Amino acid sequence: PTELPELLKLYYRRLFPYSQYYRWLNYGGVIKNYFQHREFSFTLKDDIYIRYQSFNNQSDLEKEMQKMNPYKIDIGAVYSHRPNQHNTVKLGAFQAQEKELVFDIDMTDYDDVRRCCSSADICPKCWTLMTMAIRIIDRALKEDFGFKHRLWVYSGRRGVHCWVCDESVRKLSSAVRSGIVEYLSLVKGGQDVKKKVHLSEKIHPFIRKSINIIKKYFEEYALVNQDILENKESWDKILALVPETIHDELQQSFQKSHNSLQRWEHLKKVASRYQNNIKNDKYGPWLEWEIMLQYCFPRLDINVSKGINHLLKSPFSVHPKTGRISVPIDLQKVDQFDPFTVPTISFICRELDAISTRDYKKTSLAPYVKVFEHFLENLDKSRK
Ligand SMILES: Nc1ncnc2c1ncn2[C@@H]1O[C@H](COP(=O)(O)OP(=O)(O)OP(=O)(O)O)[C@@H](O)[C@@H]1O
Ligand SMILES: [Mn+2]
Ligand SMILES: [Zn+2]
Repeated sequence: PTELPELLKLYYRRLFPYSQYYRWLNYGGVIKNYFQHREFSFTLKDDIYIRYQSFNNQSDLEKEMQKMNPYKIDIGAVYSHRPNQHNTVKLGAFQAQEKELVFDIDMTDYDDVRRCCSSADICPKCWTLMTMAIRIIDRALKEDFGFKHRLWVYSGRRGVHCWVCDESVRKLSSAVRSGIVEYLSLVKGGQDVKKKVHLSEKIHPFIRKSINIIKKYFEEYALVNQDILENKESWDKILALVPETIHDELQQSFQKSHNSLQRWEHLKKVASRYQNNIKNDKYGPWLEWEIMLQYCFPRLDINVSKGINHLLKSPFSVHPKTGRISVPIDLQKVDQFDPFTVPTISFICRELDAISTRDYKKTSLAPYVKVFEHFLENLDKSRK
């Protein structure tokens, strides 16, 4: 904590990838005042922050960042005027106009289905949730919606962010954004609700494909690492998600079995023989899927995404509570992403001057900048 000022000064002077950052938020300079009308919000010492900050170009941003040395950096929306001049504008005229479509996934939202961590804690046993969350959401954005430019970022403590930056996506309204969220959402209800997933008879392709993703991980994550069917205290939470008329049949089988794998197979067979609708003789795995979805499907903080003017932490900003750097995630190596090897600001400041040019390529931050650059090159191609 007390070390942050001098470390931040070195970080913002020799390590922050300014050229790549400007390339991103300038979007080729094709539109006028697109970067000049962008809100940045800097958090300083003592939880003090300033909103409606904007800059004229890359140089002006470098000088202001090296002058303020903010603990945290938030990106806002592109406004109708210079945010830093918003007080000169007549009331009602200053309006948010465009912003990337953003998603924020917090591991805390899985506390009800996590047996290893709680609150802002994370560990390798439960990080697979984020692995599934990236694969499920990113597929839907890419394949179902046609979005081509998606930057996934480690938030620095307990989850991940996604920046969808296609120029028409940046123009979407709040209504369409919330509609996209609704399309993507399946786990609904707070701690009040016991069963948070309910499927229809007809399965929409989105649901099928997400389930097929979860099936690739469910054994190692849920039945081994989490051991969701370890004892009665654990498998009673799953029995709370199925009808009561099959509790007894499962209770016995679980006690006769010895581990979660066997008990899960019993659950699948029993659930597939349960008769939902007495009119027809139709049976299926709806319950099986509802359980898997309730334990593995992305839980999206809905309000982050519907608001055009919502602030989100900038990539390559530091998390002031962990010292970690918000780094992009290599989509080609999503399963191998290890949040516990993400460098802290102290670590890369050490690597810079550690004896065995003086920039980020001399540290462990480089490969993450390469991920960011591949993202930027795809954007450049889309413009040509
Ligand atoms: N006080 C605040 N005012 C305005 N925006 C705020 C804010 N505190 C946070 N935000 C914005 O919400 C994003 C998500 O919050 P959180 O999930 O707690 O932080 P994070 O950046 O995702 O990092 P983690 O702790 O989740 O890993 C913030 O990024 C943004 O500032
Ligand atoms: Mn978050
Ligand atoms: Zn954990």
